[PDB]
Amino acid sequence: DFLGCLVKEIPPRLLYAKSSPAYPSVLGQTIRNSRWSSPDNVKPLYIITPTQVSHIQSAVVCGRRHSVRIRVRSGGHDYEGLSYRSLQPETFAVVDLNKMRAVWVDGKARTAWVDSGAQLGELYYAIYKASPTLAFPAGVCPTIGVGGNFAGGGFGMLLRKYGIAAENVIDVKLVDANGKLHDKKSMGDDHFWAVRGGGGESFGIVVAWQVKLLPVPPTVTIFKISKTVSEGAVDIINKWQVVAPQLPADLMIRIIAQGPKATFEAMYLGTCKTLTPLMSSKFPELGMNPSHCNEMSWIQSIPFVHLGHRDALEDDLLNRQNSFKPFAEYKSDYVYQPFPKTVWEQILNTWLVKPGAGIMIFDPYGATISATPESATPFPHRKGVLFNIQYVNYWFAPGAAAAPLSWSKDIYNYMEPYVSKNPRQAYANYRDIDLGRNEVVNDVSTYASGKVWGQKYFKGNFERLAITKGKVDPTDYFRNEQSIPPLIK
Ligand SMILES: Cc1cc2c(cc1C)N(C[C@H](O)[C@H](O)[C@H](O)COP(=O)(O)OP(=O)(O)OC[C@H]1O[C@@H](n3cnc4c(N)ncnc43)[C@H](O)[C@@H]1O)c1[nH]c(=O)[nH]c(=O)c1N2
Ligand code: NA
Repeated sequence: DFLGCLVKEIPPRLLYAKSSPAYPSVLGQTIRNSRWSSPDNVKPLYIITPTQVSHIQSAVVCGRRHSVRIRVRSGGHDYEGLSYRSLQPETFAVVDLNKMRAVWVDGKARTAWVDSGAQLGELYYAIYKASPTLAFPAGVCPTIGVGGNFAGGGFGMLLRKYGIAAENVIDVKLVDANGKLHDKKSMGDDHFWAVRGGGGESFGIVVAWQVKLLPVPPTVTIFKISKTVSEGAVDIINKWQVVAPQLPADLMIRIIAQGPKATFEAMYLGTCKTLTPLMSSKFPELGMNPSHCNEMSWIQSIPFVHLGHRDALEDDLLNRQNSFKPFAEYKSDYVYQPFPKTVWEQILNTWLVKPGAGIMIFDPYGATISATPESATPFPHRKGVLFNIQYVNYWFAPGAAAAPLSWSKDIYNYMEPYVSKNPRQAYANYRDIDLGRNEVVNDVSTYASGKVWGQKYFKGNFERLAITKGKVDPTDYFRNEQSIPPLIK
């Protein structure tokens, strides 16, 4: 009867039963992790692909009426696949927002409305079409969905200049657990605060986000400078941890470290001419010179930073043919105090070259991201943060998991004394189920279980998130294994 309920309001075109011949390709289209696409993963009973907001409301009403929970999917990047799989057998539908990819840019007001189903590449491209001197601070990977990226916070190469995506959202269109359509005004301050950074799923289905668009110069400068240990990587990184978080807001230098080399990748909101003396003055250890400069427009920096590409702009931002589906494991940490130089020695000399070693990505904070009060948004990793670490393990055959998974665990153990503690902070969008998962009692996720992983992602904000959840979704309709549990008065 679920199908009959849906088809009353939604075209058959947009309803994919699990038995449907079209269902496997719709399911797989935006799966980004080969661990979660294989037949042993728990599959949704139905996938619904709305093209307008009433289809979302209808699906929710139908879901409530027929006791079918919904997991919403935008770009499909969830590290645990929680947008399209459950961990244990469960009946659920996926509401897959991929056909709702509209981006309307008001270049004059410097605001834009973007559907959650858009990918970052489509958002970024539409901004560029409106103006060569406007930008929006979200993720690095162009295939990330707006929905998940904004709901969990969202950060990238502009985080030092403008903070996270979520703190630059000025309104939303959202469907709640009752199928009611909300904006900022009708949902109220608590719900609007929660939705912008408090994690995907928990607070309802965001249909579209209104954002403020921010200035960038017509030319930005990117560099990618690699250092092995004999070229000085240990001393350069030992300096970087102090220097990079204190650099002017216009300069962000992230690190990608894999095997024998650390690649220092910078985006500077300016020219080589001003970048050169700044580097020689503030970060001379890197040996940056004008030859390392790549001047281009902001929009051009997106494929450049992520892929190294210089002339497939539309392909890199706009292509929706997946084709990158590693088996992948991810973890993250936040660092508040400088590592001893000997820890960098262990990381670069032993950890990164062990069997199963992954990639370590280091993003420096400070400036704007750290200026924002910790409780101002649900994202708490702000004042005092030196840098974020992401531990990324890829493998490419189903039987090759043992070594990377073991390295991932062992390194997280090794790093424990040097990273944040009590709670050990982690970024919500770097979803890591090993941080803890919910217990469900009487069909409702418990506060006590949610608190364990919840304080890691959201620290002191977890409480306001759970109280908000209690008000907007007391029966815990919109949930997953690591979603905000209701705390009800
Ligand atoms: C290649 C690549 C690169 C990166 C990243 C991922 C990947 C795959 N990440 C992490 C990314 O931000 C995280 O996986 C997001 O939650 C993904 O959002 P999607 O919509 O793509 O995923 P997906 O559709 O799987 O959703 C993720 C979670 O949000 C919920 N959700 C999705 N749409 C929603 C909606 N409309 N309303 C409410 N909830 C919704 C889902 O139910 C799920 O729980 C990231 N992050 C980052 O900040 N900066 C970065 O540079 C990167 N880099
Ligand atoms: Na994982």
